[PDB]
Amino acid sequence: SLRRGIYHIENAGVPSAIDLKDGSSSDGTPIVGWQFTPDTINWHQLWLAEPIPNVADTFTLCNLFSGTYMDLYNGSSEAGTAVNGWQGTAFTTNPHQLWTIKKSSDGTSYKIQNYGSKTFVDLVNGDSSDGAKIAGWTGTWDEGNPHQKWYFNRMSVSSAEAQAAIARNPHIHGTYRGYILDGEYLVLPNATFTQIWKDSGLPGSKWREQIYDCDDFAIAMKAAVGKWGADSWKANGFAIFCGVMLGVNKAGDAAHAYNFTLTKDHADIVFFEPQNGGYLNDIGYDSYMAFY
Amino acid sequence: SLRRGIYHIENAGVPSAIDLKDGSSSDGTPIVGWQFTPDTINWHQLWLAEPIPNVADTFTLCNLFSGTYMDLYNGSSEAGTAVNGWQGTAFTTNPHQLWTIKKSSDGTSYKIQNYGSKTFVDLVNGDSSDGAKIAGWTGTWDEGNPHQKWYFNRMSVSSAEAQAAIARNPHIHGTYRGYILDGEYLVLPNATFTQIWKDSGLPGSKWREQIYDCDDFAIAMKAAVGKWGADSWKANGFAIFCGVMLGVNKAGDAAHAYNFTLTKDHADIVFFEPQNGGYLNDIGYDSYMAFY
Ligand SMILES: C[C@@H]1O[C@@H](O[C@@H]2[C@@H](O[C@H]3O[C@H](CO)[C@H](O)[C@H](O)[C@H]3O)[C@@H](O)[C@@H](CO)O[C@H]2O)[C@@H](O)[C@H](O)[C@@H]1O
Ligand SMILES: C[C@@H]1O[C@@H](O[C@@H]2[C@@H](O[C@H]3O[C@H](CO)[C@H](O)[C@H](O)[C@H]3O)[C@@H](O)[C@@H](CO)O[C@H]2O)[C@@H](O)[C@H](O)[C@@H]1O
Ligand SMILES: OC[C@H]1O[C@H](O[C@@H]2[C@@H](O)[C@@H](O)O[C@H](CO)[C@@H]2O)[C@H](O)[C@@H](O)[C@H]1O
Ligand SMILES: OC[C@H]1O[C@H](O[C@@H]2[C@@H](O)[C@@H](O)O[C@H](CO)[C@@H]2O)[C@H](O)[C@@H](O)[C@H]1O
Ligand SMILES: OC[C@H]1O[C@H](O[C@@H]2[C@@H](O)[C@@H](O)O[C@H](CO)[C@@H]2O)[C@H](O)[C@@H](O)[C@H]1O
Ligand SMILES: OC[C@H]1O[C@H](O[C@@H]2[C@@H](O)[C@@H](O)O[C@H](CO)[C@@H]2O)[C@H](O)[C@@H](O)[C@H]1O
Ligand SMILES: [Ca+2]
Ligand SMILES: [Ca+2]
Ligand SMILES: [Ca+2]
Ligand SMILES: [Ca+2]
Ligand SMILES: [Cl-]
Ligand SMILES: [Cl-]
Ligand SMILES: [Cl-]
Ligand SMILES: [Cl-]
Repeated sequence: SLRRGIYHIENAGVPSAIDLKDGSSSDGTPIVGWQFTPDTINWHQLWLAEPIPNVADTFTLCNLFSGTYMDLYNGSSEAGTAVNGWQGTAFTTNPHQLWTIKKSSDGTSYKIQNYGSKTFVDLVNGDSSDGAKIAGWTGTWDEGNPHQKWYFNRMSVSSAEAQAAIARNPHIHGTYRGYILDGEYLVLPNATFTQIWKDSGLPGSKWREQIYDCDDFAIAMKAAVGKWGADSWKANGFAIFCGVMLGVNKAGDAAHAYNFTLTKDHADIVFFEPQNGGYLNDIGYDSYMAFY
Repeated sequence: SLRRGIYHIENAGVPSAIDLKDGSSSDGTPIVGWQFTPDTINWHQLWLAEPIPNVADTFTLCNLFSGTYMDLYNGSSEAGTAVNGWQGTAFTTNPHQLWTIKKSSDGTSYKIQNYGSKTFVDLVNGDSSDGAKIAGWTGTWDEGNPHQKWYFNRMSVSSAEAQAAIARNPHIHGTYRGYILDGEYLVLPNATFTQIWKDSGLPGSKWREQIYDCDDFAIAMKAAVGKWGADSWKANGFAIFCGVMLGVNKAGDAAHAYNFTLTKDHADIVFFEPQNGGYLNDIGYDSYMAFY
């Protein structure tokens, strides 16, 4: 079962992602195949998959940027029927916006079936060009046809996953306590994490004893990532990953406040120094408290 | 012994405060008597008293706004010698900027003696007018003369004091843990706390599930108060009081994130709801974690 989360959905035959054209929130905006850049935010190509209660392997798919939903036009089972962005809600009963998502016969990619029509999401002709039509099409669950197979590249972590990555880290103090604030988090490439840091004004901030010292830099970075998230995305039901940590050095006589993010494989944390933009596997401190 | 801290220093004969004229950072800016408004930030009238190591009852006095120091002009013991703001440092050995501060014979107000000259800070003639000269003057430790007596009205809390106020509160969960970030904090009137909230843009922020929910409002308020502190005051060695709390309701099935401040008498906390600007003695939650 596909987990609740944010996905970049990539065709299995050609390197085209499921893209809501121009990120537009208009009803009837085409969903199309489009090329992508790895290790970036692909602004029109992120999809929040929300499981429907008691309806096995079935989801709404909400574009993270537009807040509108993947919609099979009038629910038609006719092959070639347009797939578009359309207004909706996370737990809608409109079958046009409900999608059963299960592993394909290659066991890695998925097929995406409309719950009402029983047709599948199809990159028409396998066309690799930017703006290629995606449509609902006749098919089967087991066939090999790559036009209807899709890698769900997971871009978020659950809170349990984030906690797991922290608990793997060797620089955690014995007295550590962690405070979880949300449920599901977009993990940022470092290029983006750094951009938010730059755009916050923190690179220009001077360290000043107590009035703007390490704890202020760290809390300000976290607030800047929270503001970026709300100002950047129209969908709801997720947060952006940026932690704050307090830590103590090995001698026990100095403490520090700093940020952390997650590795690209989502398995480990990496520390960020908000006073200079540096990423570190070892910041010189063991964390006694985190919130994220 | 006067404690390290921030003080509003008020003459004992007439309701004039020790005021650095126009808040100016220029060397030789006059320090004068001036009227004040209670329960406000008196922008030119706050003084950070820093104890000198191993020199009993002796301090520098740093104006919070200008970052310059109370200075007896050329250290002269002549009565009438100007007291002005002047560049310096917190632990200076320049006796012009060193002040022995001890209780007067009324046991409540203090006298302020220059360490080099042995003369006292004097509101000349007891003049109550705005801009009245303050000078160094001959005197004694024990006399009653109100021209040389000063109420040190304490405007900050230590971290121990803040912790004490939290521990007095009845809405603290059994599992509570508190994380202290700084050492000495300016306590804000609510009028100012509210102003910072308004100026942060938070009153216009919409609640959104996970992406801008209670935890984001609370962290954003705290960051806005930290930015205000640095952008507002030139002195260093103190912070501004604004806490974040996470709490749980009595049924144990809902949690919330919010802010808190201190009462005017510095003895108790008051909760602030950053989603609507309200102050509450009981927010409906018991705090399991705080940072401040
Ligand atoms: C927000 C916008 O994003 C980029 O343009 C999108 C575009 O993005 C994809 O394709 C480009 C090449 O055209 C790169 O591979 C990106 O890595 C992709 O994410 C598509 O999403 C189309 C169609 O919806 O819309 C464009 O706006 C970027 O090129 C823009 O400068 C801008 O940052
Ligand atoms: C920053 C500035 O503050 C106020 O003017 C100060 C003034 O403030 C004191 O006296 C006024 C009346 O003149 C009120 O009692 C205030 O409550 C006091 O804090 C003095 O500090 C003088 C001399 O240094 O400078 C003025 O700038 C206020 O009146 C201004 O509007 C402004 O907010
Ligand atoms: O058009 C507004 C509606 O949009 C969604 O439903 C429609 C559906 O009623 C039908 O017109 O088909 C279109 C295209 O397939 C949409 O699925 C919402 O689910 C409705 O609540 C309503 O907003
Ligand atoms: O047209 C019927 C078939 O449709 C699906 O496959 C085709 C594929 O063979 C190629 O013609 O391209 C189109 C559009 O891209 C479809 O992917 C089913 O997968 C086949 O089983 C059959 O129904
Ligand atoms: O003028 C710059 C200096 O200011 C302070 O000391 C002077 C002192 O040397 C003498 O000129 O008297 C004036 C007025 O009383 C000041 O106290 C600093 O302490 C010096 O470091 C220097 O900056
Ligand atoms: O002038 C000598 C006295 O100075 C101090 O008192 C005077 C006070 O009597 C009145 O004259 O006003 C001036 C300026 O405000 C001084 O406060 C000492 O307190 C006296 O003991 C005596 O030295
Ligand atoms: Ca939350
Ligand atoms: Ca601080
Ligand atoms: Ca600190
Ligand atoms: Ca949140
Ligand atoms: Cl096949
Ligand atoms: Cl096939
Ligand atoms: Cl007397
Ligand atoms: Cl007297």
